[PDB]
Amino acid sequence: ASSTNLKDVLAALIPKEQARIKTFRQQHGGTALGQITVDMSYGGMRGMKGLVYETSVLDPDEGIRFRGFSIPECQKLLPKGGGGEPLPEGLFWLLVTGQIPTGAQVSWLSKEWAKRAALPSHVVTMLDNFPTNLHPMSQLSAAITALNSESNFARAYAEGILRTKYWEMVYESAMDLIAKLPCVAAKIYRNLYRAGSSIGAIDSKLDWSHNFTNMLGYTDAQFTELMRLYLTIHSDHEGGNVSAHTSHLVGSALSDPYLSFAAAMNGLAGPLHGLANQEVLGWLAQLQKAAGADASLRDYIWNTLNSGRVVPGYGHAVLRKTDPRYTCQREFALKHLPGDPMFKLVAQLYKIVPNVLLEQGAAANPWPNVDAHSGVLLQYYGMTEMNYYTVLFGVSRALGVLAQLIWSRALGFPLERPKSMSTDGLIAL
Amino acid sequence: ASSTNLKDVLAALIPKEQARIKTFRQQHGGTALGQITVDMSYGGMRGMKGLVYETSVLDPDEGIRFRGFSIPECQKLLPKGGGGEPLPEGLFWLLVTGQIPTGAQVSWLSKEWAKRAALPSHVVTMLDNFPTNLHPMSQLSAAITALNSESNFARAYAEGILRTKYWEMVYESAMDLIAKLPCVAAKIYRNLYRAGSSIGAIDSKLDWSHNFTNMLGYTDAQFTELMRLYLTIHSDHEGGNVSAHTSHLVGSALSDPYLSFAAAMNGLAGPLHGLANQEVLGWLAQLQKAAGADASLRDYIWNTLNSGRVVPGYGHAVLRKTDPRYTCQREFALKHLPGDPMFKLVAQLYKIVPNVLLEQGAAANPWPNVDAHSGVLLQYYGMTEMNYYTVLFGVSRALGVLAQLIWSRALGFPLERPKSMSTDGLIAL
Ligand SMILES: CC(=O)SCCNC(=O)CCNC(=O)[C@H](O)C(C)(C)COP(=O)(O)OP(=O)(O)OC[C@H]1O[C@@H](n2cnc3c(N)ncnc32)[C@H](O)[C@@H]1OP(=O)(O)O
Ligand SMILES: CC(=O)SCCNC(=O)CCNC(=O)[C@H](O)C(C)(C)COP(=O)(O)OP(=O)(O)OC[C@H]1O[C@@H](n2cnc3c(N)ncnc32)[C@H](O)[C@@H]1OP(=O)(O)O
Repeated sequence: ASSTNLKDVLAALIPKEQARIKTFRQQHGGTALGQITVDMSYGGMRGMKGLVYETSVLDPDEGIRFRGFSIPECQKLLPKGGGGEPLPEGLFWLLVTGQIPTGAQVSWLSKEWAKRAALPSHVVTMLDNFPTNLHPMSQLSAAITALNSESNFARAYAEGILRTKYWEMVYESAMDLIAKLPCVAAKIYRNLYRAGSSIGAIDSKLDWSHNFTNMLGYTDAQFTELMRLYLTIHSDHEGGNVSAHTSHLVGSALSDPYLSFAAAMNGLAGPLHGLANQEVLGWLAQLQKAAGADASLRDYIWNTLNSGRVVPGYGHAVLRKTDPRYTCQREFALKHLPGDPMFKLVAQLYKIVPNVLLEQGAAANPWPNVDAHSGVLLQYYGMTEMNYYTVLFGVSRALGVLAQLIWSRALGFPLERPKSMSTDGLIAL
Repeated sequence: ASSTNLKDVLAALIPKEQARIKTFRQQHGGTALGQITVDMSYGGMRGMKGLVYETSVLDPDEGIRFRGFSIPECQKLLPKGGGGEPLPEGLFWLLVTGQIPTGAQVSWLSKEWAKRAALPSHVVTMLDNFPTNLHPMSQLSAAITALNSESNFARAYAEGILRTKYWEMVYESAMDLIAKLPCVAAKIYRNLYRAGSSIGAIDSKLDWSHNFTNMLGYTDAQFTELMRLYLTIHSDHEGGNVSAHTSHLVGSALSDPYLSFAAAMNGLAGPLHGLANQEVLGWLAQLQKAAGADASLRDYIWNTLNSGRVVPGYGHAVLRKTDPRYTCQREFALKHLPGDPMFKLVAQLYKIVPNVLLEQGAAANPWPNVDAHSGVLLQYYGMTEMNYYTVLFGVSRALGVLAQLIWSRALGFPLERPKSMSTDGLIAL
């Protein structure tokens, strides 16, 4: 009988996984995984194997994987609009379930996400009264924290549900959240950049990306394609990155998914993290302000380094090679905007930056990360409001942290609560 | 020459500490601190020595310490109003500097915090338009995220300051934040519980606690005393607790102190964490609803356990004994409200709960934690709005996470970014 239902699929999947994690632990719970050194402690857990996160695993050389699926692989296997880029909808099914979805499954997340899109009056209100000097990420985060009055897990909890059923409310929570995100995001864009206009409504027949672009006001067909790849590739990046790990950390205290995602964005918003999106553009904007020589480009990079700032869009805590997210973007540019000056500028830096970083001898990974290439793609299409870029990153990331949130709760993952130490204490240990 | 200035003290303190952490590492950076097992990974880092945090160290048996200062010790050594409880101001000086302040230093944080108290118009606005079904923690968090437009570190960063000077803007950031907190908190209270009234203004001559109580509208002299202990003992609890660790985690990406503190509250807001404050009261409220026998009390506890819920206010991830925060509160009650029925009820549970928890055989620590005792103290004084309790916890916690934030940045602590793994991956490792 019947038809598509992530939830019913999930219901078959949880017990097996549980069981499977049970014996594993019964047999290796005591196996040492690694060691912890002083340096790791002082170094922000660098190199520490500390979290279990399932939806994605990052390889230091090869880069991110969604099952064991690489970006190029997803590109090939996930369903497309009709027509080149992969639907973030399909990634999502993939992240939750471990399996490649059928277009028919994919069409289901679309409707579903379309059905759930709705904003409460208080939230709209707040967004409309916010000042234009309030950063876009700030507005996004305060808005999602403010949606928690709508929480199905928050409500269920207060009613006293048995802990075995958490995963069920979380899932509603997450589907509703994802569903709402674009409305919230577009409302910010519109208030800040298209004053007096309106987001309009969601069209049950479109895919999530395409309703987002409409609400953002973009008509360019290829722009929609950009959005679909963008939202897909920004999805997830294992659980130790600030944004994901934050969501995991807060979600672990039983704060609802709205509250964990909003904390997550306060993290995405850090310069060292997602804000790099925006930071690259400004730096590029500054560069061009002060078609240059490789050498003048180089004087430029040293000046940043010498000033005790970072070069944005370069380096990575885990990656040891060029981010396949960066390559992916590059290949998109070569097909669609190969003659763009900004693009050409990004291709040029690629030949200098890492060399300069190797020169300085401090960065462990001198290659570009995803942030180095995303904004140029956007700017080309007419979306030149750079302080807004990170919101896009936010909307995508929801796909991964929320898919995992549902698993944490399904698996009964407990309170994230490590032991801390002081310098005196350590010195004495 | 001259007079009091935390900042000038801090300026003398940073280089020494830096230097001191330099050689330490040069000599032990490679020393293994511990090991990581599968179980620890699956278990939310339980038992993992993973963070360096300086302001406070929690001993599993003896409980929290601010330098190496115990709660009873602070009680004795910190300056008081004039007249029994310790000023959260003095704790703060203590947390930042490692030293016991003089009343004259303490009077300085008071004025300082009084000088900096001010709310921007947009923030006030948002608070006034929020719905009454929007949880108090929600409102607090969206409000602090929304204050980030005022960030001195956010502004400085965008201007390109050298990384050596971060600690300086953070400190302004933190002093301004602490300073504002009570205004924000009281404005929420007032809107939600005293509609039509106003917070009134801050009096440069009072201490931080006493201006808070006034803005909250409480006149009881002993209530002020309660507040002063409360805000002091809730200050900090090492860095691995959700709230603190969150702030550390987000702050590590360079998000300003407003954004890190607001993420921190999304964490405090979890039932498993600070919300326990509130959870205890409701549970107590439910209990009394359905002067009882030890036995009926016991049937009551089993019913919670059997229902797959937690008993609130009991248990702890690190503590192995009764929280000295709990004892501290208990001793306050015995002096001031020994005949209170709710209090008597809390004393009774103390004789049953742990026994029942020992019975069940799942909790590692069956003793009460701070959350088990705080609300009864408040309720007694007429502050019976339990969904509000966690805000108080929030305002206090700022004292510790912000004091450490200033050190992280002063010490050049990098990006918190551990390695995650999947079950498949682990299974294969
Ligand atoms: C998408 C994500 O948010 S991740 C990347 C987005 N962020 C950026 O593009 C910002 C620039 N990048 C950086 O700040 C870093 O490369 C990070 C945060 C991505 C990685 O951090 P870490 O693991 O601590 O890097 P790494 O181990 O290479 O640091 C060694 C030294 O090189 C420096 N370094 C690394 N990347 C850079 C860079 N892009 N510009 C200048 N110096 C750099 C580090 O700051 C550090 O200096 P320090 O020892 O005085 O603190
Ligand atoms: C102030 C702070 O926020 S910390 C405490 C505030 N929180 C509370 O009072 C909520 C009740 N407490 C709890 O949920 C826990 O005792 C915590 C979160 C404080 C500690 O968490 P953990 O380190 O994971 O606890 P512990 O190791 O004892 O857990 C072992 C088992 O006992 C259970 N247990 C522990 N405390 C309780 C309690 N208060 N009621 C019922 N069962 C409990 C745990 O949930 C777990 O069950 P599980 O294996 O099916 O998941």
